[PDB]
Amino acid sequence: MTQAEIKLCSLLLQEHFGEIVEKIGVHLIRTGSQPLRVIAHDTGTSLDQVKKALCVLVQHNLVSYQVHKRGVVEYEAQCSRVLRMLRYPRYIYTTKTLYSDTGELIVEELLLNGKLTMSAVVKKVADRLTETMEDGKTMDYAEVSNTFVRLADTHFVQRCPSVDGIYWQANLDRFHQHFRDQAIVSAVANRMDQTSSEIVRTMLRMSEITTSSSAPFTQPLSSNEIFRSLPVGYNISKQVLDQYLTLLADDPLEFVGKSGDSGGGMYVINLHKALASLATATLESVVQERFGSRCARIFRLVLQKEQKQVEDFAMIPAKEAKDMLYKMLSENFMVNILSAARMLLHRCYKSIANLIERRQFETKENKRLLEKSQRVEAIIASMQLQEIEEMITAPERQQLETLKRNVNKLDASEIQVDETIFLLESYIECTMK
Repeated sequence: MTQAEIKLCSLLLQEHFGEIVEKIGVHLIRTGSQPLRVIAHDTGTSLDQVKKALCVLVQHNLVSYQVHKRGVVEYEAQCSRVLRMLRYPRYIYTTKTLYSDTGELIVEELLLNGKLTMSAVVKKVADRLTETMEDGKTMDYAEVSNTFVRLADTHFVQRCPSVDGIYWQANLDRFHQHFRDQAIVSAVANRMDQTSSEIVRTMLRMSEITTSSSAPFTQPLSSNEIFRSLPVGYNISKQVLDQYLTLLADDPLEFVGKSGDSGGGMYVINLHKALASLATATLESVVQERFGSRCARIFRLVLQKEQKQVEDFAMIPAKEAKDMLYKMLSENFMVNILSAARMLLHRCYKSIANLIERRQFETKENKRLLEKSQRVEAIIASMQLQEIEEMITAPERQQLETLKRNVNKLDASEIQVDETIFLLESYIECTMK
């Protein structure tokens, strides 16, 4: 489908929703759009267990339903939407960044609890922000409400589609468009300068409503329309802008291109070139992370430019060079951009699956101890307290903290591997022209 993708979907549906939901979800992912009775029959599950499983998956925006030909309700699940569960910590973080704890909680609630009306969200968030507050002061629902409206305006939050519209959901495409723009801007910043990245940031912002999250180029923009829409904080004159725009167009990176000229010169953002570059950068990262600085140096050289001309420009030992070329061809790096991006994506799905399995293994192996911890924590809630904590012995506390540290490392790795998955998927889907 791939099987890496199914295994990963299965693991996520199990960890969050358990046995039956995982069976039904993986069934729909594998077999496609079908009515309730076919699901029950094909999975050897009772209509009652199927009904509850579909309810949990619809609630959590993982299953959609549509009325077909003879008025029969069919259900569908898509593999990618299940895979985006790995991206939830990032979506929540990205929101915090743009709309503070108020925005962070709005998106956290929508993703974690699924479909909810605006009222449900405002009531949950305002109540959550009030508990974190020191005696009194209170959280004004009006401000939580304004944050919600700003999110909906900037499309980070949208009403679920009907066949209803009373429920809200996070718009993953919107986060995806933002992550793409952010990656490009950061790349322009660390290679060129602050003004260059700011111009590119302005250009991508004025492209938010005009270009799709997977297009290879932005809509052409004049220097005048870019100048008009520049941030107020920037005191850059139109002469300084045209100077930077031609400096951006005439760059080895090739992120900005003159499409017209025209008044006062038409400029596009080479989104595909920008992604190809980010992809090659992560590939280099993986080469150094696995085979070292030597192998990574010779890989970088293969990206620029036959061993007759290769070894003559390598500037490293001949016997050493031969060893490197084997490791990179066999492990599929040596360089074809897409092919190597596609295989690393595949390896990423295998990595995250191993990460989850290891965590599930660690928590299962310490189930009795974790239960002892939870029980001790719960007793502390009722209103000396030192003796109830002494239940968990010094060796036990060492094991729990070790487990917390291990899980936290595995969780952090999961987010890290998914940051790579985003870059690969983005490059791969952009390369569909």
